[PDB]
Amino acid sequence: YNVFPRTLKWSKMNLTYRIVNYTPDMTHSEVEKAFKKAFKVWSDVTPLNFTRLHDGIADIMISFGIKEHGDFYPFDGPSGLLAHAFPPGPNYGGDAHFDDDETWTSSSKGYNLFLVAAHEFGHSLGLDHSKDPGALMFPIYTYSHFMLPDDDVQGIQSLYGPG
Amino acid sequence: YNVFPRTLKWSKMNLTYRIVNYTPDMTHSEVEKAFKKAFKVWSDVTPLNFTRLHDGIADIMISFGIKEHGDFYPFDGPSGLLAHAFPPGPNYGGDAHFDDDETWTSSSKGYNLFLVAAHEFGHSLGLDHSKDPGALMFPIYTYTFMLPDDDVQGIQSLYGPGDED
Ligand SMILES: CNC(=O)[C@@H](NC(=O)c1ccc(-c2ccc(Cl)cc2)o1)C1CCCCC1
Ligand SMILES: [Ca+2]
Ligand SMILES: [Ca+2]
Ligand SMILES: [Ca+2]
Ligand SMILES: [Ca+2]
Ligand SMILES: [Ca+2]
Ligand SMILES: [Ca+2]
Ligand SMILES: [Zn+2]
Ligand SMILES: [Zn+2]
Ligand SMILES: [Zn+2]
Ligand SMILES: [Zn+2]
Repeated sequence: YNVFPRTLKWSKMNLTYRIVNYTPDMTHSEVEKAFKKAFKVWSDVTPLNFTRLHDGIADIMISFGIKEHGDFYPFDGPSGLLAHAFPPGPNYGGDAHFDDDETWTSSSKGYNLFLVAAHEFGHSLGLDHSKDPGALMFPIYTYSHFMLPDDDVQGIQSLYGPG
Repeated sequence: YNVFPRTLKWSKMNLTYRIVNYTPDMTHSEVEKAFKKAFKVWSDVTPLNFTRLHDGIADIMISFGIKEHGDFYPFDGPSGLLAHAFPPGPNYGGDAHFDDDETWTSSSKGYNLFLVAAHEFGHSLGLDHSKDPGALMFPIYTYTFMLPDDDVQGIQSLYGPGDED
């Protein structure tokens, strides 16, 4: 027999990502900075490294879309679903999609892109939702400096080990 | 904290299903019985329970359709692809689609809905195809029921045996 195997973790430490397109709500540089900082959340406590590609295929393809956007997991307009990401694997595996019917910001006016991305990239690296209300990986959004909670540190190091 | 399960499986033992629509080929009662019997194939050898919903959102949505029917796996008219089902997961995960350009039966003619459904539900629960030509999860249709051991071992590797007796 065969079951559907789940790439619990990336079998490689050096991963690439690409920002495929951009939300209207923030400057290109603000978006790039938020995503860079969201990966650094994870790379800071593991041996994982992330390098940005500007074209072609990367392990982690990042994009903004609305409603049905090419994976049959449609978004739902403002509020509700904010973003989703696929667990590690080929093709859509690892990819992160953000609902461009939300208002994204570098601040508190709408949804903080950095924080949601940080959460999403946790899914891209193999983490599930946490039960701990204080965990970044908790399924509920809440809003200058960010410290990865111990619950998330333990979860990700259980997959990849410490840096 | 939680890491993604090693294998694609449902994290709860109580699952729901919904028959969204019906083939022209069989009565509602015939279709209902075939699907009920197909779920029992798997509930009998695990701790899984399946409850039917008449509407709303179920874990396993069952529908008949033809050609393009709302996913990346369009059917192809009579013959060829008969049906497919998505592995455990959010939204369409678990869902099972039957090509309504086929002839569905409760006999040995055409395609026996019960047998194709039991196979599809194996996919809905996290089984891929087997290389064992006697397995229910073997990828080619043949008409015959007792769940083969290759499939029992497969499904129990995921969910355990439930009550062994
Ligand atoms: C006659 N058509 C088929 O057998 C095609 N089968 C299916 O689409 C399909 C879905 C369910 C099954 C199936 C497989 C084995 C058993 Cl014991 C019962 C049902 O098969 C298959 C044929 C090989 C190429 C892929 C599609
Ligand atoms: Ca990818
Ligand atoms: Ca939304
Ligand atoms: Ca927007
Ligand atoms: Ca067909
Ligand atoms: Ca479903
Ligand atoms: Ca038909
Ligand atoms: Zn998406
Ligand atoms: Zn999440
Ligand atoms: Zn389909
Ligand atoms: Zn199959």
